Amino acid sequence: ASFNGVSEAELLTKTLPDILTFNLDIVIIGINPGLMAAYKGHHYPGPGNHFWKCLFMSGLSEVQLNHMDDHTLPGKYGIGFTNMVERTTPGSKDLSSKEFREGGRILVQKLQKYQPRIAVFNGKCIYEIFSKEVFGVKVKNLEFGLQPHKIPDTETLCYVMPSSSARCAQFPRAQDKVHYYIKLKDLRDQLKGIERN
DNA sequence: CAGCTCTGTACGTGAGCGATGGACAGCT
DNA sequence: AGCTGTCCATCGCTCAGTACAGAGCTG
Repeated sequence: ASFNGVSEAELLTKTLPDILTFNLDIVIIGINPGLMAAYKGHHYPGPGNHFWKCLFMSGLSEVQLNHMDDHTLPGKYGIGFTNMVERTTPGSKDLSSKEFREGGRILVQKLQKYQPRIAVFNGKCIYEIFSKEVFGVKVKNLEFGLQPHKIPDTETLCYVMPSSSARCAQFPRAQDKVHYYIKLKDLRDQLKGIERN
């Protein structure tokens, strides 16, 4: 057993803390914590989750880091972490529409506070909700990548990637997502360039 | 009719489980 | 040789959002 004696009942109670400082370039917004993230106490520990593998392959990290290194990310790589929903659940379909919209009001508050250069939505499902709830925009055909709206009252961009979770069959391997991480690396460097003029 | 929303369903990989068995050393 | 246990290789299996069709619903 992956959860070494510790019950699923006990994991559902545990929350995953945010890694948020000011002056960040990137803020990874997950859907909500998973059983292993609530257990481990770190962001994306799932041996199957592609976050860390994609982070290295994209060149956003010098070496292959893991969930334990997540707290070193702001000072070294300019990366922070949060989730659309604080509550722990086994999957993303466990969460109600009210729960998600509660989370979006909370998220835009954390985002207006910390003002990162790029608010990275690790998942499309979560930016669909956030777009409608926050910008009043329900585009019929939503795309990945840089979105046309900024976080209200900020200069924070909204960039979307398929969930790093290995649950979506549409992007089955991590190699199938490294592209959105490479573009994310390019967007950052463009801003960390346009600012230096 | 035509364009919605919403719900139900089905979809690829690879990591890690437990169960199974073969290799193999120790001892009589 | 005969018997026995451990260990490890390997197998089947499970499990970590997104896209879409089609049913109700509404102009």
